[PDB]
Amino acid sequence: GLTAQQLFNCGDGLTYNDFLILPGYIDFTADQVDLTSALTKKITLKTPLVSSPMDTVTEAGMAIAMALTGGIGFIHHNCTPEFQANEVRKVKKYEQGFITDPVVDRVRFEAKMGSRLVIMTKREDLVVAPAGITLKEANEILQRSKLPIVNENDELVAIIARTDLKKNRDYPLASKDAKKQLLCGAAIGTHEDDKYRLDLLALAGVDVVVLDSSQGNSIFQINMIKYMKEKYPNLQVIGGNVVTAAQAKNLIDAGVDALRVGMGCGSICITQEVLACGRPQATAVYKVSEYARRFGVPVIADGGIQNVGHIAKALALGASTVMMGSLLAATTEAPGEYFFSDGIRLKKYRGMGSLDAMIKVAQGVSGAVQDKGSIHKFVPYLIAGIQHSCQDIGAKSLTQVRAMMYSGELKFEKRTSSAQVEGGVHSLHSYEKRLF
Amino acid sequence: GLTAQQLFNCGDGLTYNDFLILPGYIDFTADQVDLTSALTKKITLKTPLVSSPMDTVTEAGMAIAMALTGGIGFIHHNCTPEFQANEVRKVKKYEQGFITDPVVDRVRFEAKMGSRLVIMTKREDLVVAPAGITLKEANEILQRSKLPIVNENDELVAIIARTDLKKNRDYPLASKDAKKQLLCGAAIGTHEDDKYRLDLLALAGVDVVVLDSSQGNSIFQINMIKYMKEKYPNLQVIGGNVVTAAQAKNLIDAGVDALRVGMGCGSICITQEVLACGRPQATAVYKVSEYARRFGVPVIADGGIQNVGHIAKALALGASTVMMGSLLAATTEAPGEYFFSDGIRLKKYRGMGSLDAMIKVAQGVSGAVQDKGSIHKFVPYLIAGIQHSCQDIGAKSLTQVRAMMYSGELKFEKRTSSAQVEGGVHSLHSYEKRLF
Amino acid sequence: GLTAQQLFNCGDGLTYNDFLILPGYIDFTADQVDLTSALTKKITLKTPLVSSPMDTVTEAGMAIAMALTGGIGFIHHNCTPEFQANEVRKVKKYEQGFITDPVVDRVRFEAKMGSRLVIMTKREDLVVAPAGITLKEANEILQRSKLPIVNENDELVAIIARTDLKKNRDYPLASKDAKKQLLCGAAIGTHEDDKYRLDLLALAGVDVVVLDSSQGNSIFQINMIKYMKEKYPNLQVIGGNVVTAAQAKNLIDAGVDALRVGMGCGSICITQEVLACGRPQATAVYKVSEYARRFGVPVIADGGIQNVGHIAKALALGASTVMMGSLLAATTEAPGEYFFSDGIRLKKYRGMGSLDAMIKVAQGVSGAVQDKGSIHKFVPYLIAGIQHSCQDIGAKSLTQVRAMMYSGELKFEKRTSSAQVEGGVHSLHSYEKRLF
Amino acid sequence: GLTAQQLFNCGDGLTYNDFLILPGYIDFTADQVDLTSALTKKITLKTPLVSSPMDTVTEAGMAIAMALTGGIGFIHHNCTPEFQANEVRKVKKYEQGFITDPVVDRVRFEAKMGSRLVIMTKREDLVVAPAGITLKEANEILQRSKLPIVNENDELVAIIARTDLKKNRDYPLASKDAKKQLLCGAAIGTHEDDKYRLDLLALAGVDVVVLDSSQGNSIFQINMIKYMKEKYPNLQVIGGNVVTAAQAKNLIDAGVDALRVGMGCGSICITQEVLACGRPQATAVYKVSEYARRFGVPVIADGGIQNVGHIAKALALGASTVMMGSLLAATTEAPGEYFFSDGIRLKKYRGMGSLDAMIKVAQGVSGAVQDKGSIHKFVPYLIAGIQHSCQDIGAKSLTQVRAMMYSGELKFEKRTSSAQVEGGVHSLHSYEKRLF
Ligand SMILES: *c1nc2c(ncn2[C@@H]2O[C@H](COP(=O)(O)O)[C@@H](O)[C@H]2O)c(=O)[nH]1
Ligand SMILES: *c1nc2c(ncn2[C@@H]2O[C@H](COP(=O)(O)O)[C@@H](O)[C@H]2O)c(=O)[nH]1
Ligand SMILES: *c1nc2c(ncn2[C@@H]2O[C@H](COP(=O)(O)O)[C@@H](O)[C@H]2O)c(=O)[nH]1
Ligand SMILES: *c1nc2c(ncn2[C@@H]2O[C@H](COP(=O)(O)O)[C@@H](O)[C@H]2O)c(=O)[nH]1
Ligand SMILES: COc1c(C)c2c(c(O)c1C/C=C(\C)CCC(=O)O)C(=O)OC2
Ligand SMILES: COc1c(C)c2c(c(O)c1C/C=C(\C)CCC(=O)O)C(=O)OC2
Ligand SMILES: COc1c(C)c2c(c(O)c1C/C=C(\C)CCC(=O)O)C(=O)OC2
Ligand SMILES: COc1c(C)c2c(c(O)c1C/C=C(\C)CCC(=O)O)C(=O)OC2
Ligand SMILES: [K+]
Ligand SMILES: [K+]
Ligand SMILES: [K+]
Ligand SMILES: [K+]
Repeated sequence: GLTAQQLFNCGDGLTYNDFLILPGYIDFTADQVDLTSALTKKITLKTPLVSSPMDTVTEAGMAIAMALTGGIGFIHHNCTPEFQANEVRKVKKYEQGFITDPVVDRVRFEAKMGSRLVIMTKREDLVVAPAGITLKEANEILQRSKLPIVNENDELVAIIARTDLKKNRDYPLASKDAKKQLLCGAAIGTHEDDKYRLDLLALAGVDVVVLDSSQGNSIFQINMIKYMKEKYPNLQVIGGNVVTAAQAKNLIDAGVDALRVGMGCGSICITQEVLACGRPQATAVYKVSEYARRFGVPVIADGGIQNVGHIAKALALGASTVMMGSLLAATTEAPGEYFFSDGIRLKKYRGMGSLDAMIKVAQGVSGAVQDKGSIHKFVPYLIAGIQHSCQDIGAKSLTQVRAMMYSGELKFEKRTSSAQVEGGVHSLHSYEKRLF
Repeated sequence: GLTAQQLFNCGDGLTYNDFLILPGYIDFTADQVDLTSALTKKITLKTPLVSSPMDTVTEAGMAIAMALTGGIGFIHHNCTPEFQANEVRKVKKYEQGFITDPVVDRVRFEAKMGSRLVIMTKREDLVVAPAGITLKEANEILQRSKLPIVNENDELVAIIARTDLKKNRDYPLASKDAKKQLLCGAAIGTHEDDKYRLDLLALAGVDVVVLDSSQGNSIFQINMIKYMKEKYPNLQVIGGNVVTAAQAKNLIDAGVDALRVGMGCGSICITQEVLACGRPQATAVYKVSEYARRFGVPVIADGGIQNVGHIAKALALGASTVMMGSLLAATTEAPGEYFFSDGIRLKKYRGMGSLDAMIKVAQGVSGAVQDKGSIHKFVPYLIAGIQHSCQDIGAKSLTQVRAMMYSGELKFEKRTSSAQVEGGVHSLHSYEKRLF
Repeated sequence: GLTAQQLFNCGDGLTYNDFLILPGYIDFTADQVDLTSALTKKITLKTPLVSSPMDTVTEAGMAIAMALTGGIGFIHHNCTPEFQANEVRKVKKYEQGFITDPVVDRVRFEAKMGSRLVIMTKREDLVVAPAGITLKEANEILQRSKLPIVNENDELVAIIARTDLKKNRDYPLASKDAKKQLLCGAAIGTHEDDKYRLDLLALAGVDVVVLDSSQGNSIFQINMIKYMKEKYPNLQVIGGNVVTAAQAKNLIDAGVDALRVGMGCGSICITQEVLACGRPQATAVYKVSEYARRFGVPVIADGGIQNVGHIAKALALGASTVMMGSLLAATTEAPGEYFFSDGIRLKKYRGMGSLDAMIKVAQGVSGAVQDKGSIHKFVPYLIAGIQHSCQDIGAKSLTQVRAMMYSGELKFEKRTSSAQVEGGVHSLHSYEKRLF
Repeated sequence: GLTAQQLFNCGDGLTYNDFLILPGYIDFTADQVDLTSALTKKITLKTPLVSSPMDTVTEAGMAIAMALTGGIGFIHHNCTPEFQANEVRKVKKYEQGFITDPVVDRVRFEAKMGSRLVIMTKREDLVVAPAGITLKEANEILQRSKLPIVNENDELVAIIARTDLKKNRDYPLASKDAKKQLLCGAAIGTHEDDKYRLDLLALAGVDVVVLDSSQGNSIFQINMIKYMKEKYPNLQVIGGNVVTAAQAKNLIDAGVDALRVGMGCGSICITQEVLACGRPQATAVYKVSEYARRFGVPVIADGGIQNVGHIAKALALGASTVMMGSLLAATTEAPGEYFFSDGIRLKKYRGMGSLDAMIKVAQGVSGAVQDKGSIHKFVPYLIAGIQHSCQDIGAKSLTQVRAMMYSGELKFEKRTSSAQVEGGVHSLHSYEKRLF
C-alpha cells in the first residue's frame, strides 16, 4: 500500500516489472470500462493505443487497421516524401462518407440540375437524398447497394457510396476526423528537408505529426515546433523523445500538443548500452506526465510495452496513450512478408537506428518477431485486457485511474525479483501460453 | 534478527524466497509438534493443508485422500452442478459409521421388531449391539466381518459396516464431520446460477464453500456472501481472493468464516503480467492475517507454494491453512491420466483462467507436472517436513509459531539473491534430489 | 569504505558474494603472512583449514593429509563406532616419534638391560641414543635407516623409527599433539548411543570432538556437552550448528571450546528450502564471532566455501577457522572411487541429510564433483591464496585481519549483481580457468 | 534526477550497468564534441582511449595504430627488456619528420657543404629546403616523392622523407611528441630488475611508463616512483592499480603523474573471486577521481569497459582517460594470430595473472574474443559513439561533462535489474547486432 508519489520518488530507477497495482473494490463489469483517451490536446481516441512510426510496423495497412479498431497509427518517414504522403492519402481516403469531388461525378447514368451524369437513367426513376441529412439517414434511404445527394435546385451536391456506410457501421470505435475519414498521423525529422516532406504530408491530409528523435530536447526541434505551429496553426504536433520534466518544458514552451516519452527502452534499442543515456520507463512516464499534466499536455508512453500489464501500468502512472512497436510488429497489417525459421512464422522487426534501417553509430538492432495475427483481433484483445485491469483496480475509466493515482487512492507495491518470478509462470514441467 | 512487523512493513514487496526464519531453542522432538489448524471459524483440521479447487487437482479422489490424511479438499466447479454435487456425495459417503437409511435395510437375512430383513437368519443366532454405544464399542463387539444396532424394542435403529470401522481405525487424522463422514468443501462462482448449484451442493452435504474469484472484493461476492449466510446460517463460507486488509474488511463485514488470500502467485498464473494487478505472496499473507485475526477470521495462504519451506513460512506469517495446486497436481488422486514425454511421467495441470479451462482474456496457462505419487505418501511427508521446521524455530505447535511471530519473539532475515543461491544446492557437477 | 559493524548491521541478509574487502597498504610480501589459527580454546593449527565430517570427505586419508598440510580433519560418524574409532587410530598412529609400546620390542636383533631383543646383535656394535634427547638429535644420531633409546641402566626405554623422523622433517606445518602424533577430531551425534561411540573414540585418541547437528541449540546437545566436559575434562568440544548469538550463548554456557557456525549454506544443502530455517553465511559468521569472541570461543565458518575468496572473507569477518565439504570432496584423499561421465573425472559428494547418507525428510542432496587432485597440492594452494589476500588487505596475519576489522580499520563495500558479474570473468567468447 | 555525489555516496557498490545519465539540452551537433583528454600531468591526447599493457593486446602494432587514431598504447613487459625496448623503438621510429641521424646520410646521389652524398647528383639540379621551415612548408616544397634540408653554409642539416609527410597528413589526430614521432608508453614491474628494463626503455624513447600491479599501494611501488622521478625528472609515471583515495594519496605523494584505477573488474579477472579484494568500477572511478582531481592527477578508468556506454560513464564520473583490454583484444593490430572455432574467427585474450601469461595463484583466465577488425576502423567508431553520448547529455567536451557532473548539473538514475533488461535488447525472437 504505497502511493505513486511515494513509490517513484525514492530514486530506485524502477520499471514496469518492478511493481504491481493493488486491487480495489469492484462494483461494475469489465465491459463497462471506458478507455477514451487524449492523443493530443485536440485528438481524442476511444482507446489509448498507437502504432509506432517504424519501417516494420506502420504504413497504410497498420494506420488504417489501428484507426478502425479505436487507436491511431504514425507512418514512418524512412521513405520518400512522395511515398509517405501516398501512405497518408491511402489511409485518409479509406473511408469518406460524403464524397464531394466526384459530385458537383462532376456536373457543372444519373440525370441529376447542372449535367450530373452520375445522363441516361433520368432523375425520376432514381432514388435521391436531400442535402443536410446525415449518414444514418443516408444508410436507410437506399437500403441496398450503389446515394446521389441533391441540393435544392436538384443539383448534385454530393454522393455517398454504400461501402462507406458499411465501414462506418462495422467499426463503431473508428478514429475518424470531422469529415468521417480515418484520421492518420505521420512522423518527420527536424532537418530543413522535413519542411518539404511536411508540406506534402499536409496536402495528404495528415492529422497529427510527431517529430522523430531519440533526444528531442534540442534547439533543432524547438525551432521546428515553432515553425509548424506558425505555418500550420491547427496541426497537432507531438514532441520528440523526452524522459524528464526539464526536457518536456522546452518542447511544451515551443508549443507541443502532446509529448512522446521514452528513451532506450524499446525492444530493439541499444541506445542505453551505446550512449549511456536514457531512463527507466515506468519512472520516465510518471515524472513527465506528473509535470506535463499541469499544462494539459498528454504523454505517450513510448517503449518497453511487452504485454497488457505494461499498458495498464503506463496509463495508471500518468500516460494518456501508449505506443508499441514489437507488440504489433508481427501482425498481418504490418509492413513486410512472413517467413519461417524453426517451424515458426516470423515477420521482421528492426529499430530505426539499426544500420539497415539507416561514421554511423547504430542505436537499434534488426530482428524478427513471431506472428501475432490481425490487428483486428489483437487490438480488441488488448482493449479487453486493459478493461479487466481497470476493473480489478476499481476504476471505470482511464480518466478515473489517473485521478485515483494522483489523489493517493491507488496503491502500488514493489516486486522483488523472487516476487517477479512468482508473479509469472513457475514450477511447471512444460506449458503453452495463449491469451485470446 | 528482525521481527515480522519490521520485515513486512518497509514496502520492499517480499515473497517466500526473500527471507528466512532464524532457528531458536529445541527442547522437544519433531514428532511432538502439533499442526491442528482452523480451516474456517468452525472447521478445524489436524493439518493446515488444503487442495485447490481446480480441474486438474480436486475431485472426489483428491478430496477423499486429502481428508483421510488430515487436510481437506475443494471440488472445482468447472463442471455441471449435478457432476459437482455427485463428487461431493461420493466424498461424503466414503465413510459413514452409523448408517441409518439402510436400517429403520428398511424395517417398518437378519430377523430384527418391525420387519428388518437385514427375515431368514433369526434375531437370536445373530450378534447385535445396543443403541447408544460408540464406534469403538461397535468395532470390538463383532470382531470379524459384515453390526445391526437395536433400539429397546429390538427394532433395527441403525447398522455399521465393518469397512467403515476399518477406514476409521486406519486414518487417525481423518477430517470427519459430526456424523463420522469425511468432510468436503466445494468452490462456486458468484453469478445467480451459483445459487442453484449451491442448493445441489447443500443437498450433497458439502461442509464448506469457497466463492471463486481472482478479485473477491466485489459487490457481487459481498451480496452472494450475505445471501448464503441467510439461506444457510450454519454453512461455512470462505471469501474470494484478496490480498489487502481493505478488501478483507468488506468480505469480513459481509460475513465470511475464512479468507482465501492470494493474487497472481499461483504457478500457472499470468494475471500479474496480463492485468498488472496482484501482490507478492509473503507480504499478502502477513498483512491480511495480521488484520483478519482481529476478527477471528482464518486466512488461507493460497498460491506460490512450491515446497515445504513455503508452507512453514505462510503459517509463520499468519496463515491458518495453506492451499496448493501444483504441489498436488501430479499425484495419483488428482484428476487426469498420466502420460510420458522425455521418459518423464506427467499429469496435466492448468490454471482455471486458461483458455482451455475456460473476448476471453486468459489469466492462466496450461501445462504438465511430474508424478508426485500418492497423496497418502506425499501429505504425510509434508506433515513431517512442517513439523521439523517448527522444531528448528522452537515451536511445539502452529498456534505457538504465530504467537512467537506476533510477540516479536520469532526473528527473520532477508535473503539477498546470492544468499538465496547459497541457500539452495550449489557447486555440484551433478546431483539428484529426493525428500521422502 | 564501510566497516563490518556498519555493513552487517543493516538487516540486508548478505553473503560472501555480496561484498568485497577494500585493499590497503602493502609493506611486506605474501610469503610473510601468518595463518596460525585457533581450532578450539586449546587446539591451534598453522592454517585455518578443516575438512568436514561427511561420508564423502573425511576418513583417515583426508584427516591425515589435512593434518600434514597444516589443518585438521573430522571423521564422519555415519559408520560403526568400531570403524570410526579405527579411522581415528589410523590417523593417530600415522606418525609417532618416540614409540613406547614396542620398547620397554618389549624387554622386561639388539641386545639392550632387561632382555630387549630389538638378543643377537649385541649392545656394543649397535648405535644407541640417551633418554632425554629430542627428535632433532635422534635424526642425526643415526643418519641412515632403521634408534633404540636407552635409559641409564642401558635399558630399552623407547625406540624411534627412521620413517617418523622423515614424515616429521617433510611436513613442517604438521598438526601434531604433545606426543608428536597427527592430531585428529571426530564427529558424533547427541543421542545416548553417542556416549559409547565417544568412549571408543576416546580410547582411539581423538583430540577434538564435534557434536553433529543442523540446529545445535537444544537441550539434547547442551546436556551432552555438560556430560563430555565432566567425563572428559580436557577433551575439546565444538558446539552443534548455530547461526545466532542467542544459540551460541547456550552452547557456550554448556561449556563449548569452539562453535561450528553454519545453517543451510553448504553446497549440498536443502534445509533452507525444506525447513525454511537457516541464515545467510557471511552474516552468520560476523554476528556469532563478534559475540563468541567476548568469551574467547573460536568460530568455525562452516558451509558455503566455494573458493579462496570465501575463506578470506570468513576469516576477515571473525571466524578462526573455515570448514569445507565440496572444496575438498573430489581430492585423492577423500572417501570414494573416481569415475567418469562426459569425459569428466568425478568423485561422489553427498549431504549427510540425503536419503542415501541417511518418515525421513531429506535435508541434503547426492551429487558428484570434479577431481581436484591431492590435498597435498590443493591445501598449499589455498594457503598461498589466503596469504595474498591478507597482503592486498594489508594484514601480516589472520589475527591482524580481525583486529583491523574490529577496530574499523578494514573497509568493505557491497557488490550489486552487476558488480558481482563484473568481478568475475565476463565478455569472453571462451576461456579455461586454472589456479595452481 | 540524482547527482553523482548523491548516487555514489550511499554505499550501494554500484557499477556501470547499475546507472544511467539523464539527457539534457542539445544545441550543437555530435561532430562538434571535443574529446581532448589528459593522459598524464603532461601527456595530452585527442581522445581518452588507451590500450592495456597485456600479452594479447599491446605491442608495436597496437601502440602505433592507437597513436595514429588519437589515443596511446602501453607495451606489455611479459617479454625481455630487449624485446620490449625494440617494440618501443619500432613505434617511436614509425613517424619522424625531420630525420637527423641520416643527415649531418652523414656528411661531415646529392652533392650537398661537408660531403653529403645524399655526390653524383650535384647540389644545383636538386631541390632543397631552408632550415627553420616547417613540415607544412616541407610538404609543398617538393610536391612529388623522395627533401634535403640545408643549413646556411649549404650543409646538410636534416632530411624529410615524403612518407612521413604522408603519415602526418593522413592522421590529423596522431598522438605525436615534440619531435613529430608517435608517442609510446610502456609497462614495467617494481622489482629492482625493472630499473634495468626502464633504462632500456628510456634509451628506446618511451614517453610514459606505468608501474604494473594489482595493488599498487605498496612500499615497493612508492620507492620505485621516487626513484624514477629522481633518475628521470621529466618522465611521466602512472601509479599502480588503486581503487580508493587513501591508496591514491600514497602514490600521489610518491609523485605520480596519473593514476591507473581498477581492481578485479577486467573481463579476464578472477582476483575478486580468489583474493576477495577489489572494488566495483563505477564507484572506484568516481571516488578516486574526485580525490585525485584536487591534486591535478588524471585518473585512467582501467577495466570493465565492455562497450561505448561504459567509456562515456567512466569519463562522466571523473576519469580523464579509459583503458581497455577485451574491447581491443581481437583487432588486427593486436598480438597473436586469428583462428576459427564454430565458424567464428577469434584471437586469444588472456589475463596477465593467468598461469599461461605467468605456488602460483592465478588471478587471470585465458580465453578468446571474436574478431573486431582494425583499430583504424574501431577506434573512429568509439570516438563517434562517445561524441553522440556527450551530445545527448548536453556537453560539448569531456572537460564540460566533468564540470556538469561536479557542479551537480549532470543527473543520473539507478537502474533496477528489470530496468537494465529493458535498456538492452528484449522481446525479439532473434536479432543480429552491429554498430559501425
Ligand atoms: C532504440 N529505440 C528505438 C529505435 N527505433 C525505434 N525506437 C523506439 O522504441 C519504440 C518501440 O519499442 P517497443 O518496445 O518495441 O515498443 C519506438 O516507438 C521508438 O521509440 C532504435 O533504433 N533504438
Ligand atoms: C492465476 N491463478 C490461478 C488460476 N487458476 C487458479 N489459480 C490459483 O493459483 C492457486 C494454485 O497455485 P499454485 O502455486 O499452483 O498452488 C489456486 O488455488 C488459485 O488461487 C489462473 O488461471 N491464473
Ligand atoms: C545441509 N547441510 C549439510 C548436509 N550435510 C552436511 N551439511 C553441511 O554443509 C557443510 C559442507 O558444505 P560445503 O559448502 O560443501 O562446504 C558441512 O560441513 C555441513 O555443515 C545436508 O544434508 N544438508
Ligand atoms: C585481473 N585483471 C587483469 C589481469 N591482467 C590484466 N588485468 C586488467 O584488466 C584490464 C583489462 O580488462 P578489460 O575489461 O578487458 O579491459 C587490464 O588493463 C588490467 O587492469 C589478470 O590476470 N587479472
Ligand atoms: C529516432 O528513433 C529513435 C527513437 C524514437 C528513440 C531512440 C532511438 O535510438 C531511435 C533511433 C535512433 C536514430 C534513428 C538516430 C537518430 C536520433 O538520434 O534521433 C531511443 O533511444 O529512444 C527513443
Ligand atoms: C478464478 O480462479 C482464479 C483465481 C482463484 C485467482 C486468479 C486467477 O487468475 C484465477 C483465474 C481467472 C479466472 C477464472 C477469471 C475469473 C475471475 O476473475 O475470477 C489470480 O490472479 O489470483 C487468484
Ligand atoms: C547433521 O548434518 C547437517 C548439518 C551439520 C547442517 C545442516 C544439515 O541439514 C545437516 C544434515 C541433516 C541431518 C543429518 C538431519 C539431522 C540433524 O538435523 O542434525 C544444515 O542445514 O546446516 C548444518
Ligand atoms: C598485474 O596485472 C594485473 C592488474 C593490472 C590488475 C589485477 C590483476 O589480477 C593483475 C594480474 C595479476 C598479476 C600479474 C599478479 C601480480 C600483481 O599482483 O601485480 C587486478 O585485480 O586488478 C588490476
Ligand atoms: K532497449
Ligand atoms: K504466477
Ligand atoms: K545450500
Ligand atoms: K573480472
